[PDB]
Amino acid sequence: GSSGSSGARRPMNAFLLFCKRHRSLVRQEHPRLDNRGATKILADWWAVLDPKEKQKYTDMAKEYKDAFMKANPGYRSGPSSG
Repeated sequence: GSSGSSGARRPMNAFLLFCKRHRSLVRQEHPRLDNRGATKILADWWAVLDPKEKQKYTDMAKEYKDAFMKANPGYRSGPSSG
Protein backbone atom coordinates (compact mmCIF):
# COMPACT_ATOMS: atom_id res chain seq x y z
CA GLY A 1 0.00 0.00 0.00
CA SER A 2 1.20 3.47 0.94
CA SER A 3 3.57 3.00 3.86
CA GLY A 4 6.54 5.12 2.86
CA SER A 5 8.28 3.95 -0.30
CA SER A 6 7.70 3.82 -4.03
CA GLY A 7 7.75 0.23 -5.23
CA ALA A 8 10.51 -0.61 -7.68
CA ARG A 9 8.08 -1.14 -10.54
CA ARG A 10 4.93 -3.17 -11.09
CA PRO A 11 4.14 -5.27 -14.17
CA MET A 12 0.62 -4.57 -15.38
CA ASN A 13 -3.07 -5.07 -14.70
CA ALA A 14 -6.29 -5.99 -16.47
CA PHE A 15 -6.65 -2.26 -16.97
CA LEU A 16 -3.01 -1.47 -17.63
CA LEU A 17 -3.38 -4.12 -20.31
CA PHE A 18 -6.28 -2.47 -22.09
CA CYS A 19 -4.31 0.76 -21.94
CA LYS A 20 -1.27 -0.91 -23.47
CA ARG A 21 -3.64 -2.19 -26.13
CA HIS A 22 -5.80 0.87 -26.69
CA ARG A 23 -2.83 3.09 -25.93
CA SER A 24 -2.21 3.66 -29.62
CA LEU A 25 -5.93 3.90 -30.26
CA VAL A 26 -6.27 6.82 -27.89
CA ARG A 27 -2.90 8.34 -28.70
CA GLN A 28 -4.13 8.22 -32.28
CA GLU A 29 -7.58 9.64 -31.69
CA HIS A 30 -5.76 12.10 -29.45
CA PRO A 31 -2.03 12.46 -30.13
CA ARG A 32 -1.77 15.98 -28.75
CA LEU A 33 -3.10 14.58 -25.50
CA ASP A 34 -0.59 13.92 -22.75
CA ASN A 35 0.36 10.76 -20.88
CA ARG A 36 -2.25 12.05 -18.46
CA GLY A 37 -4.81 13.01 -21.08
CA ALA A 38 -4.49 9.89 -23.19
CA THR A 39 -4.59 8.00 -19.92
CA LYS A 40 -7.78 9.83 -19.02
CA ILE A 41 -9.41 8.58 -22.19
CA LEU A 42 -8.27 5.00 -21.73
CA ALA A 43 -9.73 5.01 -18.24
CA ASP A 44 -13.25 5.64 -19.48
CA TRP A 45 -12.69 3.26 -22.36
CA TRP A 46 -11.96 0.76 -19.61
CA ALA A 47 -14.64 2.05 -17.27
CA VAL A 48 -16.89 1.12 -20.17
CA LEU A 49 -15.51 -2.37 -20.67
CA ASP A 50 -17.35 -5.66 -20.38
CA PRO A 51 -16.31 -8.57 -18.16
CA LYS A 52 -15.34 -11.00 -20.90
CA GLU A 53 -12.76 -8.44 -21.92
CA LYS A 54 -11.71 -7.70 -18.36
CA GLN A 55 -11.41 -11.43 -17.83
CA LYS A 56 -8.91 -12.06 -20.59
CA TYR A 57 -7.14 -8.93 -19.42
CA THR A 58 -7.18 -9.99 -15.79
CA ASP A 59 -5.66 -13.29 -16.84
CA MET A 60 -2.90 -11.50 -18.70
CA ALA A 61 -2.13 -9.47 -15.60
CA LYS A 62 -2.59 -12.39 -13.24
CA GLU A 63 -0.18 -14.13 -15.59
CA TYR A 64 2.19 -11.25 -16.24
CA LYS A 65 2.35 -10.39 -12.56
CA ASP A 66 2.99 -13.91 -11.33
CA ALA A 67 5.86 -14.09 -13.80
CA PHE A 68 7.37 -10.97 -12.30
CA MET A 69 6.57 -12.08 -8.77
CA LYS A 70 9.88 -13.48 -7.57
CA ALA A 71 11.54 -11.49 -4.81
CA ASN A 72 8.35 -10.77 -2.91
CA PRO A 73 8.22 -11.99 0.70
CA GLY A 74 5.09 -10.07 1.61
CA TYR A 75 2.71 -11.51 -0.96
CA ARG A 76 -0.64 -13.26 -1.09
CA SER A 77 -1.80 -16.42 -2.82
CA GLY A 78 -4.40 -18.83 -1.49
CA PRO A 79 -4.72 -22.47 -2.55
CA SER A 80 -7.28 -22.25 -5.33
CA SER A 81 -5.64 -21.23 -8.58
CA GLY A 82 -2.58 -23.28 -9.45
